[PDB]
This record gives sequence, structure tokens and C-alpha cells, in this order.
Amino acid sequence: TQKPADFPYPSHFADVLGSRMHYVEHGNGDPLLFLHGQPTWSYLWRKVLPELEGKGRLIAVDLIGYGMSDKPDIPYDIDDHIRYLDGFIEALGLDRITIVCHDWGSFFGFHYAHRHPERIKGLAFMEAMLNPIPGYDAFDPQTRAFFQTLRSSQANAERMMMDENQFVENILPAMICRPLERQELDAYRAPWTDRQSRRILCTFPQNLCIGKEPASVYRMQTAYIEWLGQTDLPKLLIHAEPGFLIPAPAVDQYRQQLPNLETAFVGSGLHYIQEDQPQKIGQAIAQWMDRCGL
Amino acid sequence: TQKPADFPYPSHFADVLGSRMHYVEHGNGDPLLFLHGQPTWSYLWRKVLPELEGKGRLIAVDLIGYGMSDKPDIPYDIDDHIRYLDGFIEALGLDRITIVCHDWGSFFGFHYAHRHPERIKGLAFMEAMLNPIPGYDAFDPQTRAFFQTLRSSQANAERMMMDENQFVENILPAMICRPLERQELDAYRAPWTDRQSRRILCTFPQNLCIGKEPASVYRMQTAYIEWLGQTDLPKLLIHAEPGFLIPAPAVDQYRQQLPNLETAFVGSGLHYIQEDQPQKIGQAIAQWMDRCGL
Ligand code: NA
Ligand code: NA
Ligand code: NA
Ligand code: NA
Ligand code: NA
Ligand code: NA
Ligand code: NA
Ligand code: NA
Repeated sequence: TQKPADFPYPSHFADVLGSRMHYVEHGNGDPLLFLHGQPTWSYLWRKVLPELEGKGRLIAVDLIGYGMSDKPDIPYDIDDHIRYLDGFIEALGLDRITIVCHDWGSFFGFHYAHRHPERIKGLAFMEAMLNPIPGYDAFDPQTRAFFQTLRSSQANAERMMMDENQFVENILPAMICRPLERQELDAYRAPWTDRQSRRILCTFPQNLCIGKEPASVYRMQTAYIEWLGQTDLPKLLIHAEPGFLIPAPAVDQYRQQLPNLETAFVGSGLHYIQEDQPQKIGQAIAQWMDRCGL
Repeated sequence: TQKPADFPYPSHFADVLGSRMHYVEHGNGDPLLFLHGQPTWSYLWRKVLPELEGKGRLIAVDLIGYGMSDKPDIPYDIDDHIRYLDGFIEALGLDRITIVCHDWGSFFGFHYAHRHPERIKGLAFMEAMLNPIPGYDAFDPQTRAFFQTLRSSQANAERMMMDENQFVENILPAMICRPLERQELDAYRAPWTDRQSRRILCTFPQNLCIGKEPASVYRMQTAYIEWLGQTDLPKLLIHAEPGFLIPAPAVDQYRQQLPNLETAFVGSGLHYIQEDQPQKIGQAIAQWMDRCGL
């Protein structure tokens, strides 16, 4: 992957399970770990990070296979992603961690926090994987037919991702309210220029929990939600209108369901809200970490 | 003035300088003082207060001459409003105050807070008077025409306020996105049904600081903004899109200019944002008071 000229944070790499994972880093102190999802990378947070400079050690990591991380010769099943992100976090020896997470990055962050609660200081999340999606008819029409068709066969998934590159070229722009500049979209294309490598883009849409399927992802997500409902850890839910994974009424559900949950509304956004309201998102996290000067 | 049907807080009156000032009240603890501006009254906050019950002693006051307050035979210059609101606050012996303020209520609130900082616990404000308006070119052309014409002569100000009642009849509904129900508009009309009494409505738009005019208001506002820039008191700026006195780019400036400032975006609104997003406004204040240990 060629590093985009508009990503002004330094590239570092950690050795994890015989591969290298990329992350950008800024500052010192307790870590603020930023976790992206499908089909993005740490670039997604480039305009959010400036709002949090000086609030701790910013670490925005690319999941294995994504961004500027290596693409080892592996299936990129959910277990793979779990192992490699755990390996990353261990490789850096992170503790006292504030996770800032989105989409699959929230599945992984929440599952990590569930398994290592002692290592967490706080959880900030947006357009996250919280209560499982109960079925296709309760799922947002924006993507419902897209997911059904992709999930119906490996051939369909491969056509859609490898030949048509639909997640990058179509879904991503469609789930951002403002128009992307060409070099911004090019940044999202840049890890995925090779057709065969785009097989990797199949696995997240094949594994999104819908109607308890896949069953392993349903069990893990159900289990971290049960745990989230008991944890006293400070939580921040950043939300947009109309949103996607977290529409407006679901926001209020979480205020009641999750202890010590604060919220911040950032206005118009669908799924990749960092592209619509980065400054507001960053400032929401900053204000929440500052705790009114207490 | 008769109490509106949808204003469900009990009416009280304080004796201040030989007149009665109306206020509504709820609860106990450290006070939340709600301050309205032009051409409203405490009714403006009727749907905000329910979000804050149990968070302190809620006190929403009508400026002298406004709402259900008496209309004594006085000039109603800015100094008169200062003396009567000081007299109100003293009459109730309010201390450890969280001021929640809007438009001219913010001018009076901030001027009080600047002179008596030891009486203040926090400041929550929206569509407020912070940096003076730099010139008439800060308004869109319709609004600029309104102010210019009103300010050009006493006869124009009297026509517009006394004969046309334009602040109630036009500006008010124009600066709320949703349509007002008939009883809501009637509530705003009700203190101003008398033509002679509407002379009072001239003073605020004649004294709004625009391009350093008038000089008294420029001095006082410049002084309290300097003070706001230094105090660590908790502050909350609630804002809407596109807003009016505080448009989006100003919000961002205040984020950096004023210490310990939290922001809360409430979505669509112009000036009288209480009428568009009262629940969100109230909830934003509630969350910020909890964060701030208020
Ligand atoms: Na490897
Ligand atoms: Na949705
Ligand atoms: Na915010
Ligand atoms: Na009097
Ligand atoms: Na006093
Ligand atoms: Na206007
Ligand atoms: Na701020
Ligand atoms: Na600040």
C-alpha cells in the first residue's frame, strides 16, 4: 500500500505472528487505541486524531490484511483477526487502554475488553456492533439485499468483492453523506488494488451477525453485550442521524442498557461518520476524557 | 398575563424594587437559573425543565416588563434590566448557581457572573451573546434589513414593535424550524397584547451590540467575554444548525477560546432552539451537570 500524502502521522510497525501490522502513533501517556472496520484502515481516523493530540498516546492500527498492514497467506476468519489484534496489543504492551472503535473494530475492541477487563480505562464507540442484528427484515434496507446476495454463495461474495470491488467503490461512498474527494477514495482503494487480495474483503460481510448467523459471532457478541451491561467502565456513544448500525431509537436503548454511558450527537451521518463529522467526533472524545476538569 | 395551559410549573413572584417579577420553580438543591431574552419569557424553557427535575432547584424568571412580570413605568434601558435581575437574584438569595441562558438572558447572566463570580457554579448557554456582533454584514439580508430599519429611528422602532409587533409575530416564528401550535404562539403574544406596553420591545434591538454600537453594551460585553476566557467555571455551549447568533464556525472558536467548555450539538435550529430541540437541550444540560459533579 502506498501511504497517502494526506495522512500526517508517522508509520510504525509491530511484529505479530510472523507478520507486520501497521499503526500510526502520536504522543505519550496512556494509550488511546483506535480500531477501524470494513473496508477501511487507520486513515479513517486522520481528521479525528488532531482533536486528541496531547490527550494520551494515540495508536491507530490497521487490522491484519488491511491498510498498510501485511497480508499474510491466511483465511482472515474472525478468529484470525482476534489473534492478530491480541498479538498487536501484546506486542506494544498496552495497558490502561481507552479504545475508540467503529464497525468491526468495535466487535474486536469489545471482545478484547471482555477478555481483558483489567487492561481497559474506557470505551468510546460509534456505529458499533452492540445488540446483534435480529434478522434481515430488521436490518437497514441500504445494505440488506447486498448482504443477502453476498452471503448466498462464495461465488457471489467473490464476484462482488474481487471483480466488482463493491464495498470500496459503492458501499463506502454511499454511507458517507458528503462527497469524498478523489484522493480520499484513492486512500481507501490503495490497500485493495490487487484482485486476488480482495478475497479478504469477503470475510467481514460473510460474518456480520444477522439472525444469529454466523453462530460463533452471535455467541461472542451476545457474550460481550451481556458483559458490557454489567461493566462500570466509562462509555461514550457517539451517534449520527440517521446512522446505520445505530439508528436514533437504539441510542436511547443503550443509555438505559449500559452503565455509565454518555452520548454525543454529531449530526448528519450514515456509517463512516468520521468522514462527515471528524472534528465533532474528536472533540466529543476529548471532552469526555477531560471529565469537566475533574 | 394569563398562565398558558402547557406551562406546568407553579407561578411565584418576587418583590424587586417595588414590582413583582414572575418566576416558576421546581425542586431543591443548588439552583438552575434560566434566563430568557427577546421577546420571550420563562415559558420558553417549559419543555427543557422536565429533563432537569431532580438536578437542582429550577428557577425560570421573567425579565422586568416581560412574561408575567409587572410592567412598571420605567425606561427599560439595559441598566434597568441589570438592576432588576440583580434584585431578583438577591431577593431569592441564589448561590452556587448554574445559569442556563439565551440571547439577552445570556448578556445579563454573563454580566452578573462576571461581577459576582463567587456565586456561580456553572454556565450553560445557547444562541448567546459572546463576542460582540462585528457588523451588520454578519446577518443575512432579511435580518440585516430588520435591524437596520428598526435602529434607524425611534419612529421606525415604534412602528415595528408597537404597531406591527414584528418581534413576536415574525422574528419569533421565523427563527424556529417547526411550526408553533396556536396556543404556543398565543403564549408569546399574551404579554404584549397592549400597544403602549410594546414600547418596551424596542430597547433590546436598539441596544444589541453591532459594530461596537452602542458603546455601553460593547464595553460590558467585551469585559465579560474577557472574563469568560479566563475562568475555569464549567461551561456548556449548546448549538444548532445553522443557528443564528452562534453559527457553526463560531462554535469551534469558542471550543478553544473558553476554558472548560463542553459542546452539545442538538441538530436543526435557528435562534429559539428551545422550541425545536427541548428534550435534547435538557438532556445535554443534565449529562454535563453529572459530568461536572453539579
Ligand atoms: Na503471520
Ligand atoms: Na439503520
Ligand atoms: Na460533542
Ligand atoms: Na418597580
Ligand atoms: Na448579588
Ligand atoms: Na437570519
Ligand atoms: Na471544547
Ligand atoms: Na475549552
